[PDB]
Amino acid sequence: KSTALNEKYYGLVENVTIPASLHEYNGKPYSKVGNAMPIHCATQEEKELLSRTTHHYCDLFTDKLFAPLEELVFVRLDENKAEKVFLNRHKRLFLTSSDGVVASWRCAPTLESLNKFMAGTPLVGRDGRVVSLLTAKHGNHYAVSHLEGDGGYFETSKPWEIKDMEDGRLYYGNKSFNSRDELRAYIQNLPPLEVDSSAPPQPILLRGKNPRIILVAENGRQISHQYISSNLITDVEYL
Amino acid sequence: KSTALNEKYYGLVENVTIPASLHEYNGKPYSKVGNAMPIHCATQEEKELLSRTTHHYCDLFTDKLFAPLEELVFVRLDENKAEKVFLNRHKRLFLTSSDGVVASWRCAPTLESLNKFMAGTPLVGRDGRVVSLLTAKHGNHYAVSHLEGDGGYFETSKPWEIKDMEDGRLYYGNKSFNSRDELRAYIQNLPPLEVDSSAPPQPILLRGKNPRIILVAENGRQISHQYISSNLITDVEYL
Repeated sequence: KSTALNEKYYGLVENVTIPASLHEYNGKPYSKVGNAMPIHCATQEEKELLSRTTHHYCDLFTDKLFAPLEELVFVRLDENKAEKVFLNRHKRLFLTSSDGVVASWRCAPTLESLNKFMAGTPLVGRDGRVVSLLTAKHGNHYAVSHLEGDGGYFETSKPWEIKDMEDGRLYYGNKSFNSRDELRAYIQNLPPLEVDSSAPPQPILLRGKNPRIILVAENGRQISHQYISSNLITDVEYL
Repeated sequence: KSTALNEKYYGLVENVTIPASLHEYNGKPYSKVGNAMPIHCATQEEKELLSRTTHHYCDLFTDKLFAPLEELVFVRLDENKAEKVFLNRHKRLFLTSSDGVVASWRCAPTLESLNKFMAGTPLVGRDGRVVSLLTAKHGNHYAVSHLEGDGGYFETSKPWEIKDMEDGRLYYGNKSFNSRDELRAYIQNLPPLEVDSSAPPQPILLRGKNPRIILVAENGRQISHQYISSNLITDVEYL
């Protein structure tokens, strides 16, 4: 029934009827809308089928595009009520996902709520069409995964590795180093970059003051290295 | 002598002495500071050596880190004069470069000047240490290539391909399509992703209202696909 786990609803509550069904994975509840659901709530066998028809959204499976994301959304509380909230495009949460085909990332806008929503809780726009489902949060800030904003994906079956950086340290591939000399010595002695179906690329998120996304080959050679914003919230809880 | 090509200097001109040497490539002038220079001003034989010791800056070779970038810089006009300007972190130019080792990009902050500076013109901070050299410009806005702002690089010997998008088209790898069905059919029938030293990855910048960076394999399979901001100025002139 309820997608909000708290009994007393907070915020601006309006009478909006938004369908959802309730499910469970790994001891945590989640909701679906038809076949649409968060990727992190899917078993591997589910991902292997849902990945073949979905549109590419970070941490969401859906066979049809979601409706457009505007200035506000309604977040489902229960069968008959929803919370009306503004979208915040200034405060962004960094989402990651993998479905066995693509490893996606997104600098997602957020909404702030004192309610405790489960994964997969649907959000609708003014006309009642589903615009997104909830995925991850930090504190009271919930990401809104959609097709706007900075984001991307890597073509690989490997899941993300999520790591933390140290100030002043240097990073290449899977490794970190005290100095450029140590880093360059390592690079020089690696075999040449190679990628194939038995050697899929590994995506890495490095969190910290100067955060990075790295794509590294099975043999240790870098494929890509990117600097992302220190303002992104990368300490996130997948619901 | 002069790194500004106009005879009458505009702006706030101060007595600051900044060393530089004058050079020419393909009939266009450029300046160096010691061994430091813009990548786009180097011959292939020069790149092949300079690439082996340089630090990673988009479109700049330097064996030593540049000094920190703060709120303002002085841009060399001639042997004894420089223009005092503010750094603008709101208006960003998108830079690309390749040195045969890495294909880099950067969302660079800018400075505005009515003077016409050549490529490689040095910029210094309050203490006179070189902070960057000029690379590209759009209008009166010059990029400041440095270690700040979003950016990255791909490990490859290929140079960038720079393309313009068309309304209504979908993009995968090297190709564009009028419908999702045709795009998905194309992907399904490519050989599996493969990369090696005789099949290096190809970086592509797609410019337009919904711009992209795509890294594609020699055989046409994607390695990565990312969405970047339509506010980035991607129409730039390498000086």
